[PDB]
Amino acid sequence: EQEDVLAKELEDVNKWGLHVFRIAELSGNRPLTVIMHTIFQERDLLKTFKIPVDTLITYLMTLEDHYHADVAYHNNIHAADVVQSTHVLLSTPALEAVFTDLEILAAIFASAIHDVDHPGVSNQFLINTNSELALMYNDSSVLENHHLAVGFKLLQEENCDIFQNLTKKQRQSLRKMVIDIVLATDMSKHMNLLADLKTMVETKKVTSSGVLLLDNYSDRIQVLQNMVHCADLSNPTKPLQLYRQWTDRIMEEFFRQGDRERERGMEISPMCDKHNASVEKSQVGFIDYIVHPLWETWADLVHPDAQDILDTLEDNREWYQSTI
Amino acid sequence: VLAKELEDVNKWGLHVFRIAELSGNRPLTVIMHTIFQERDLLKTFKIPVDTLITYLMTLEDHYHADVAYHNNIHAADVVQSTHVLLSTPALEAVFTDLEILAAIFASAIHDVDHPGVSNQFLINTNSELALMYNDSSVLENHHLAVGFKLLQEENCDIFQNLTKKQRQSLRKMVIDIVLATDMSKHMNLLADLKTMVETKKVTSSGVLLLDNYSDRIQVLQNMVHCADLSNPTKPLQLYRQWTDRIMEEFFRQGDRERERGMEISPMCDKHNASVEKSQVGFIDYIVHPLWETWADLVHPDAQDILDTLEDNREWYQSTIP
Ligand SMILES: COc1ccc(/C=C2/C(=O)Oc3cc(O)ccc32)cc1OC
Ligand SMILES: COc1ccc(/C=C2/C(=O)Oc3cc(O)ccc32)cc1OC
Ligand SMILES: [Mg+2]
Ligand SMILES: [Mg+2]
Ligand SMILES: [Zn+2]
Ligand SMILES: [Zn+2]
Repeated sequence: EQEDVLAKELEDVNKWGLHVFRIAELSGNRPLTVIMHTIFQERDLLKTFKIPVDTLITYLMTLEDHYHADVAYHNNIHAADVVQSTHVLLSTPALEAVFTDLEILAAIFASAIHDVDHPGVSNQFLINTNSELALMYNDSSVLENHHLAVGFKLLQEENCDIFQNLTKKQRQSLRKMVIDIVLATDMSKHMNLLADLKTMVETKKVTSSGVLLLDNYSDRIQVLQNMVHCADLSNPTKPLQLYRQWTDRIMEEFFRQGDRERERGMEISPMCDKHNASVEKSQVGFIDYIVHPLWETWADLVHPDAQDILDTLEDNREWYQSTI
Repeated sequence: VLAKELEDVNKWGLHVFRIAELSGNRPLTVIMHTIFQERDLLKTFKIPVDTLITYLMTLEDHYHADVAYHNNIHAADVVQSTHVLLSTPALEAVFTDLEILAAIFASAIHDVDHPGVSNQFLINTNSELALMYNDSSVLENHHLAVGFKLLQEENCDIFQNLTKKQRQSLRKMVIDIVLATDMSKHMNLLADLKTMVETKKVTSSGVLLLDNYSDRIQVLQNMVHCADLSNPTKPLQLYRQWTDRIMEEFFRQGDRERERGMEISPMCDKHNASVEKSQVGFIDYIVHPLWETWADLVHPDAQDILDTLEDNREWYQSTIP
């Protein structure tokens, strides 16, 4: 039976390299709903926060609807992938019992909404084309502000407030953490976020059990920011058959943006020129300048928990390099 | 009959409330149309005059008339005040006609569509505004968005004949200025103004020396921040009306914060407020440290302004028995 196979694939929810694309097929193009549902059951979040199962499904279905299914990369499959990757990074041994159930809920919820209603074009495109989104948000983290606004607003639809039984202060603390995390997914913050993570690794403090010692909001939210940031940039760390399909999708989306940029007489953004692009050189540069400096720093923070993930990234980089 | 009050449009202490009544409740439209014919900005940026009027009229309409303080009069006052802190001798042709243009247009839009309540109120009440802007500079983001949005209505693009890079540069500066009017950034903004003063570099003749952009934009941020917090530096009859209007607006919020069960915001409880102690605390802890630093930066220049401030503070303290 179809849902017998889907249920078997959901046994891998705690594993890096989950067949997220097959789960999309087997779930009827609802990877975000079923992976979020599975993760919430796995972490026992429905009982902890008194989330009615029908409210959760209704919100997750409405949230998945607002991801564009005609956008090749930034869609509900990407959201489900980031949710599940964050869920795995949360289970790393070096972070056992570090985070409260509320912080875990915030990081997973942030991963679910982090790209909702993504139109398939970059912030800079939205700025340069004087979009209504750029006009609303004053050219600052335009997409990321929009993902948050949409993600929270959908909680107000009929039977959609999954946080209805959190206390006032739990509400206020979660909303702030979700905002801080999603705003950190803006790539213009990557360099400063990585520099902060480098500083933390160099001054890393650990408890008598081997668990990372987080002392204040500034350190705890910064780790959660980089965790979701790593999950957002985790495609080159996955098994190659998954990585390659992510590369096909982002190039599909980029090339579309370049066709609109050229039609408009604009300068074509890097990697968006389908007449001058090297898919393979772009992935090597993506790994060398962005993904590997980030994941190698994260692996130091949780050493040695992320050695396999770092090994896969370096193998995949070697493979893409060899195709040139 | 209004035009001779407007002859004062260059002095600290413009009788802006008079101009408001003489203009038919249009102080912003007439004070901007005067400051634009005075700095000759309609030529330099080829602004057709009917287009400028059309924008200012639509801008002024989007300030709420039933809001006691954050209305068009306060906007007209901050425009005119920035306009004079722009004619200070130490800062004279250290800003482009475009940078001048940003600081004035920013002052004009810096509170547009203000509902008369604080950011913290909008956050704590799950308002549509706070939901849109993720609890960060909720009002100021909205002031900018409305101010730019109105440029796109019929015959309102007063920046139509700027070049492409000029429009991008003006937009960036206006955004940086208005976002800096958020009071939650006051302490950071003042420490940076002190730092610029601590290792200031002047010529010796008057003018101050800024080189890059991060410090030239900080000056107009603090400048519009000063003009925003310039009520206690104006003559006492003007200051006292501003005090009546802000406490009126605060008391309405405090009422709506009690018909809700919220913690009453500071100075908003009409049954536990000392209007006079609040003004003295406002001066001691916010207005005077800011204007001392501005007057140091522009030494002397703003000594009449700093004098009037400490006069007004002494008087308000004398109203406390
Ligand atoms: C699977 O490959 C990819 C997956 C995602 C992205 C997305 C990127 C994005 O949205 O903005 C970027 C900006 C940059 O400066 C570099 C990469 C990206 C880029 C990828 O490859 C280039
Ligand atoms: C003329 O007096 C005033 C004029 C304006 C304001 C406005 C203020 C505002 O919007 O947020 C504030 C926060 C503070 O911590 C102190 C003052 C203000 C306050 C005034 O007096 C308190
Ligand atoms: Mg994103
Ligand atoms: Mg304001
Ligand atoms: Zn993403
Ligand atoms: Zn103001």
